[PDB]
Amino acid sequence: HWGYGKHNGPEHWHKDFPIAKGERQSPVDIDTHTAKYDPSLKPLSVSYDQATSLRILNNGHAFNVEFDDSQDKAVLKGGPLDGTYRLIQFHFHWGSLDGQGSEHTVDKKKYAAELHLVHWNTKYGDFGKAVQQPDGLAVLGIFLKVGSAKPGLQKVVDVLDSIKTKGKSADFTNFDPRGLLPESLDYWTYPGSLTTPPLLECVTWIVLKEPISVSSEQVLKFRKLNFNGEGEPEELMVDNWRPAQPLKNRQIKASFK
Ligand SMILES: [Zn+2]
Repeated sequence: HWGYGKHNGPEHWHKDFPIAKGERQSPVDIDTHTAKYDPSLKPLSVSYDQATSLRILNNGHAFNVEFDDSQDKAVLKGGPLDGTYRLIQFHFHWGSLDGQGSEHTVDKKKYAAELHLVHWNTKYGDFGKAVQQPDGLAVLGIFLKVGSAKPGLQKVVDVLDSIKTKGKSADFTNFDPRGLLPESLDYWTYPGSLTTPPLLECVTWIVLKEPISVSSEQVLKFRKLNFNGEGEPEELMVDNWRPAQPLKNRQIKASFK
């Protein structure tokens, strides 16, 4: 039932998913002046050299690029994390206009889009078990701004024509996610949730300070995707973002001063 329209969007989610009103929901606004530098944070380690991508899917809500998580090939360690977290998929949230689209906000500023690299804790054995745990996932969030083109994103935009409508998938091998990262690994971190149903409170969020830049032509191709299935009235896949949720009893920590 759920989606991003007037009759099924974020303000309706709580009827099927009561945790939508919970104590550690995501996204949030990051107030930069209230966030605390934490000297206890250890350095962040992104090890993506052996990543194995498999394919790309339009699921009616976004598109997902899916990875082989049957071994430690692409992992996230360090920072706030205890242990090893395996890369399972990435996806994006974006807007109808360049001034909206991100899920997290920085001093109330919305970016054009947000990339989520989703990782699960190998102590739990599989992704479905990990989402039932408070420390089961680590999501690396990266903001996108419209300016220069991102060469490492072009291969993704090149394949979107083949997955226009809900339920379509395609082969997507040999894509290197290192090409989606900014120069700096400086970050904010806090405990939160999945940003789509089932909204489970299982995520350690790691949100990079430095946005990546993409071109207008790249973001326009995201906005050509469809929420509907093939043969149905067209509904463009835009504004598939959940707004900021109450911070409640949480503190956001910074890795940098
Ligand atoms: Zn997401």
